Order: sequence, then structure tokens, then C-alpha cells
Amino acid sequence: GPVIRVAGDSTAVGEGGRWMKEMVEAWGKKTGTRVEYIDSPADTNDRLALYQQYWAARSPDVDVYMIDVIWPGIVAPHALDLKPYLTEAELKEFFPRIVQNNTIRGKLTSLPFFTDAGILYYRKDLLEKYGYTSPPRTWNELEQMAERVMEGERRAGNRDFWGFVFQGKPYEGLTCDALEWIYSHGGGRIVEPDGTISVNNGRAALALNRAHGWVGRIAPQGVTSYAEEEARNVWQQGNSLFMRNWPYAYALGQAEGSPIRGKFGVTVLPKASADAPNAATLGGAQLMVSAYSRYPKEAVDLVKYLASYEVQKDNAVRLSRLPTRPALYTDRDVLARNPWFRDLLPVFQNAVSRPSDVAGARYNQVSEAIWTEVHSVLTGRKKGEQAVRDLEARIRRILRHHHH
Ligand SMILES: OC[C@H]1O[C@H](O[C@H]2O[C@H](CO)[C@@H](O)[C@H](O)[C@H]2O)[C@H](O)[C@@H](O)[C@@H]1O
Repeated sequence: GPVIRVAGDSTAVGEGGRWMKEMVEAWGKKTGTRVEYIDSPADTNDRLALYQQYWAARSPDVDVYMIDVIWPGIVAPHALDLKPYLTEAELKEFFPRIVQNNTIRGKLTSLPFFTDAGILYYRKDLLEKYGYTSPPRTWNELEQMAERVMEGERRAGNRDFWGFVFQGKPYEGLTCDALEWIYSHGGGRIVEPDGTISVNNGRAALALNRAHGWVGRIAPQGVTSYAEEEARNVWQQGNSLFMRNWPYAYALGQAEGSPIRGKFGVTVLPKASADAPNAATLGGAQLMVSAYSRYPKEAVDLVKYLASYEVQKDNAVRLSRLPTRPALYTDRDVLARNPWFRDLLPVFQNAVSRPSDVAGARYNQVSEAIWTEVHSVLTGRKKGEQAVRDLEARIRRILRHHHH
């Protein structure tokens, strides 16, 4: 019979790739269909380049791809339109914002699978030890807490201890972290939904200078090479007061044998002042059937299974990843395991999107400009003022003649 072949997620990021393979195997067992799992590199931008090789070749060797929230405008020609395969009722079981995201020129490129939002992880034990009762609400507070706790922990002998870890590597994750910094300083969305390239402003430049100020001070010098997992490893070993990361890190930190089990909470990222907007970058994954799959019926059946209530529930319960079905945020077992899903649901609902809608198929070029210019600030090569001026000019060149 057919072999249905899936590329999606990575065994190099938490449990995602292992779990995905498990879920695909479970569908194959349930339906009596042969399946195969193709692994991917850790970073989303590397995965895009890999999958583009298959798409350029019109390759039938992958039937289902997991695609990033930022990808529908890029990948649409390589996607089978799913609209004819779902009833309106079935589609309404997902968040409408994400279905809209996934719909390009009327083509439903992909089903919503899990969503994602940047959050603050904090060591509750350490906040209590140093006389703090609440996590920080402002970036200045975060810096003050970090300096005090670091001084104390270093003095106590932990030479591995830092105040803050985040994703500073030059890749798509830095675009995510930098949108949060800029937006939380009142600096805008980098490129607004209407097309205005807004980043050349003093608030954005301040946000980037502030982040530079962390490097080698409250954050390790090596933070300029950290993706999700590098940050998570320092944090999970017990060596950081604070971390910015996605929801997946929570279940991993609570696993038996984690040095930090029971010692942490999560909250919204800080912001520059009380009237700035909360910032949590929208992330997450969708499920696409390849336009090149020889087995579209079967592939669609697999994608409906993966996006189903019970598989999303398993993802929430075991991997602390966020459902794309509003019903699951009221499910007793999801909430018992992850009470913070209820506390931070409004943060997830108000997550700020990267400019993938407005940049469309040029989004990856825009993002590479963002992360390279931002990285130049983190490394001390450019000041934020120059970087945002230079980034404005780059993005203007990239998007010249593009209309959404
Ligand atoms: O949260 C678990 C996921 O982390 C990565 O994906 C997030 O971070 C990317 C940037 O590095 C974003 O583009 C993406 O939207 C986020 O969901 C990782 O790539 C995923 O495999 C993990 O599931």
C-alpha cells in the first residue's frame, strides 16, 4: 500500500520530533497504513531551506510537512488546498485568526496544529530567596532582579549562574525575540500590517540598545549563539534566574530528573513601561499536504488526525504545547496539568505577529535582514540607532515593488 512520509518538527528540539514520529506511527497503526518520518534541523529557517529543495524538485518523497506560522505566503504553491476537505463546522473548531493566517488567496494551505507565544520563565525559589514577591513587570525590574540574584549566586559559588537567557543567535528565533523587545518598548511591529516600515524610531533603537546591555552582563556572552535549546539547557540545569522561551520548555523543566522541577513559573514578558503593549511573538505550526503527494486522500486523513482534539490534547498534556482548538483550553485535564494555559490565554490571544502577512513570499528575506541587524547590536558592532536606520533601508529594498 502507499507509504505516507512526513517531515515536521525536529528531534533536536525538545520532544517534538520524537512525539511527532510517535503520533504518525499511531495513525499508521490505527489505519493500517505504512508511514515514515523524515527528521529536520533544529532551526525553522534551516528547515525552510531543506523543504524548499523538495518543493523545487516537485518531489513526491514527502507527503505531509509541518509548516511554521510565518510560511503560508511562501509555501502556498506547494500546498494542496484543504478547503474542499473540511466542513465549515470542522474549520470553526480552530481559532479563526490561525485559519485566516493559513489561508492565502482563498487556498487553505494547512490546518492549525499548535500555536506558540514568547513567555517569561522565572525561578520562584530564587525570587523568594532574594526578597522578591512577583516576577518583573518592566525590563528595568528584570535587570535589577537579575543583577542582585546573580551577585548572590556567584558569591555562593555557582560560576555557571546567569540572570537571563534568550535566543540571540542570528536566525529566525532572534527575529522573534527582537519583535518582543521592540514592540514592548512602544517601537512598533518592524513592518506594520499596512506596509509601513516603522522600525527607524527611537523606541526600537532603545529596545535594541537595552538588549545589547544584557550581553556578557546579565546574559552570557555566548547568548549571541543561542537558539531555543541552548537557552533552555542553561535554564534547565538551574543556571538562569530568567529565560525567554516558548511553552514547550515548561513540561521539559517539570520532568523527573530536571534540576528545576517545581522551582519555576511563567508570566508575560516584561515591557518598558505600564502603557507599552505586552509583547509575546506569535509562533506555531500548521500541517500541509504536499501539492506533490501521490496520496492526497491518505495524507489529508493523517493531517486531520494530527490536528484532532485528542492528538492536540496529548501535545498539551505531555509537551505543554498550545492547542489551536479553543475547546481544549477548557478541558479539565489540559488545565490540571498546565494551569498557566488559563492564566496566559489572553497573552496568547494578543500575541504579536511577525510581518509574514505583509511580506508574504519575501518574508524570509525580510527576517534575515532583521536578525542580522539586530545581531549587530547584540555584538556591540552597531548602536541601535544605526541598526534601525540600516534595517529600514534594507527592508525598503527587499519590499520595493511588493504589494499585499
Ligand atoms: O515551541 C516549540 C517550537 O520551537 C521552535 O518554533 C518556535 O520558534 C521559531 C523560531 O525559532 C518560530 O519561527 C516558530 O513559530 C515557533 O513555534 C521550533 O522550530 C519548533 O520545532 C518547536 O516546536
